[PDB]
Amino acid sequence: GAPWWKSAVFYQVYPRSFKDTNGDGIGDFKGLTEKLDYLKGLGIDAIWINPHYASPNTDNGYDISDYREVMKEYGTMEDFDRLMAELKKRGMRLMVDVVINHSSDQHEWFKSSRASKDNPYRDYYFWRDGKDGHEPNNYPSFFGGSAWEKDPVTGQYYLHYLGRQQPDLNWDTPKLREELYAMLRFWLDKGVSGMRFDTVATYSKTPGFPDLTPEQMKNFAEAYTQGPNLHRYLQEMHEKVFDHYDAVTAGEIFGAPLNQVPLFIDSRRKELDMAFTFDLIRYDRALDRWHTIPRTLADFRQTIDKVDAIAGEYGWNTFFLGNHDNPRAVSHFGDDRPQWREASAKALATVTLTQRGTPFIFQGDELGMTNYPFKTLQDFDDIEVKGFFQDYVETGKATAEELLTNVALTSRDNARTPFQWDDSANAGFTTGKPWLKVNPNYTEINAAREIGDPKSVYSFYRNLISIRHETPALSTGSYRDIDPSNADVYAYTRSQDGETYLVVVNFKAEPRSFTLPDGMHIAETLIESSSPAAPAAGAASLELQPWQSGIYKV
Ligand SMILES: [Ca+2]
Repeated sequence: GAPWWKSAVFYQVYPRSFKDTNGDGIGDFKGLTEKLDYLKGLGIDAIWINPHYASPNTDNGYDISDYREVMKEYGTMEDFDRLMAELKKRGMRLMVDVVINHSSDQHEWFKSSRASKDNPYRDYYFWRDGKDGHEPNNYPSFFGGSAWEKDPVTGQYYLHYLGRQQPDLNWDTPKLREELYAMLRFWLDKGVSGMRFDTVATYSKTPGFPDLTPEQMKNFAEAYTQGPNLHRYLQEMHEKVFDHYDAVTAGEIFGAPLNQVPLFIDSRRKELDMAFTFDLIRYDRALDRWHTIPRTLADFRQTIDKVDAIAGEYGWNTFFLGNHDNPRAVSHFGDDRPQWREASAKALATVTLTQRGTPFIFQGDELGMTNYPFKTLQDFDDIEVKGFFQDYVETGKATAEELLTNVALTSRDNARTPFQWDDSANAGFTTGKPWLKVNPNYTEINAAREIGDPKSVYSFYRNLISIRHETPALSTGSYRDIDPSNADVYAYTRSQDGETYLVVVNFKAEPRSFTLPDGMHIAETLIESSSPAAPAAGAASLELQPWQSGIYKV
């Protein structure tokens, strides 16, 4: 038998933006608990929640000031316990986010570490002398300026790959590793079923902190994944923690070269169970992370083919088209214009739910939610956009208007607007003022209207999820791309135990034809979207409407 997580469908909840129950404009645990029936009815097996720990929220939960306490905005430990109990009543599982590349600068470890050079917490973090009058080296931060921040108390700099208020934890220090392992056991003893490791590839730092070369500077995210002790630390964590439990582990392998991914997920290596990779989701992103570079379906499918190959026999991939760090799937990979939004969102649901891997549906994608119409830079909450303002606008590299036009397409805030529950005030998300503005298209895109309509995006996701659950080949079967060079129609097979299925997805807003491989014929149509008629049993070809998708037994 294959482990449960290989055939599960996960849903990602960004709790801040899912459901508010107390008018403060921020989503909370009670809100999520009240919506479990909605997720159960969609067919979700497991939920991954973004970080839910005590946090000053300079990066919305990813700056944690106490790993053993819940975030004040989300509720109390009792609320979290109640969430767990209600998930369990429904046979559902919880995956939590684990953020141990860095902590908050408000964490008591860091308050102590920074206080002097000779204290027991000094080497919980990285403290270094500046060089030639400036920073220890030329490392940049993802969130703006240098990755090194001076502390006048000791006159040394501390390292922060992310924000200034997210100092990196020092995995080279054994006592620090032991603290992290104990903290993980604290949550696993509560029964959590999965853990997702934020920026898991950056834990090991390079000895001596030499300068990056000019080449490396342009792709610094990759350099940060090349620490010599990385796999040693991941293997130790598995031996001391995950060997004692029955939880699934998944790594956000951001910035690593694709050919190193098997090191994290080959089951023989006893590291992680599954990979989140970013080759596909960043396939059309410029190196600066805020421009977009036009790509075609041939690029999209060739990337998938490569990622599939690296899982091979002993590894396992997740599959996702959206998360809390990226623009909305239908806007990014589909066509979000009024006339094409529903058809292309369905086509993308078909893709997501028929890939070899564990699919993750990002909250609101089952409604066909879109990017937000930002008008000014003040419409963004996101600290990454403030950092681009700092690195590009303040330095005269770009104008504010150039930053705005381009980041409107790429910003994480596109994924973070409140979930659209119905057409009441604030889309039923809150009775107060939402922390981030609700998209005005909530009058046309909302759960209440979608659930009631058999022809909706929600209904199609629901139907695909049943089909996947009922068809073993569609989770664990082999994957074969019929024609990796085709830039119009995406077609592939899934097969297991002598049964083969064909998936065919038109990525053009125009009619297209499709010819099956010589010798292959349609046996049955499981489901189609935007199609006037199923093919005839025995068909050797298909006539596709704009954005038509389908699954066929062959
Ligand atoms: Ca609230």
